[PDB]
Amino acid sequence: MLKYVGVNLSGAEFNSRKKPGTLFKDYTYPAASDFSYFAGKGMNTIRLPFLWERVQPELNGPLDQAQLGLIKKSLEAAKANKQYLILDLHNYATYSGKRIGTSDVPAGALADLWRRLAPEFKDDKAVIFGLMNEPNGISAPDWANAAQGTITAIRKTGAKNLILVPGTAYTGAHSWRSTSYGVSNAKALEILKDPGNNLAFEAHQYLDKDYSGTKPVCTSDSVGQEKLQGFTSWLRENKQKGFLGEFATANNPVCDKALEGMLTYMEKNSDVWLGWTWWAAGAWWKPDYPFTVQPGKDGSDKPQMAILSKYARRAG
Repeated sequence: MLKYVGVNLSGAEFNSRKKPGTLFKDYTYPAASDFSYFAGKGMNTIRLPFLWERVQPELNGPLDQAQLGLIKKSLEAAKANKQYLILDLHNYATYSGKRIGTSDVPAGALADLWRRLAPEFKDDKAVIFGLMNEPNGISAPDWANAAQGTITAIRKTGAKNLILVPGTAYTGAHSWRSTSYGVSNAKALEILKDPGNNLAFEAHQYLDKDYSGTKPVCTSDSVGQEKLQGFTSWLRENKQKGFLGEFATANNPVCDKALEGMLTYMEKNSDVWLGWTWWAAGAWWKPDYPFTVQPGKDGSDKPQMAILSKYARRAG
């Protein structure tokens, strides 16, 4: 009874340094056959990272027609495979290195981006709007405010699509109630109003000591379940819905158990969780990269795909 299950198809957000960058050299979009492979593994949802700098080359300026065309090409692959596509603005609350909220990048500039992007997808039932990947270094109240302005902007254009709203502090599920970074995401995001009434809160969760995914280690076989509880609790209290936009475990016995506990957790908490997308797949991950579920050239599954498919087919 979970609605959305799938993967991040990573590639378009690579080498963020190179603006605008060259297609096939600095970044890539996924092949139609990738969409097909994951749909065959029972996954109905693709999160698609792309760069703000690539889609809108000038702040408040018109959209790049070529980059928009590549996004639309990915959508037709998703639609054919009966999949949902999350448009993920993979930008860490920055545009060309400068934070949202500064006089270089005002809050209304993010609102302008989505004001332009939304009506391009307003009919498509397969398109979900992911406002910003992992905001950080901006206070929770200030970020919440920028999220609100963006939401208002999207709904003004007539778009009724699901909006995925992140918090600050890298939108970690573990730290949702914490006051270590100031006013919590929990307290700051209470104020949010959506006139379209189609909102969910995007959280990310990794299982190493510092919850970043820089180490291929899970700290215990149950750490996933424990770190989601504050957020799940919050969603239930507030009659809100949640999404696990990014999460990953390495290929080892302890990590495999932790992944199973986590996916079982979201299944029994499906009253508030709308679903999850794994980090990651895409043709540009190295062989030794611990989190890849991109199939080999021969077409064989990566080790974690076995567990992922089991739970993917349990949903829909």
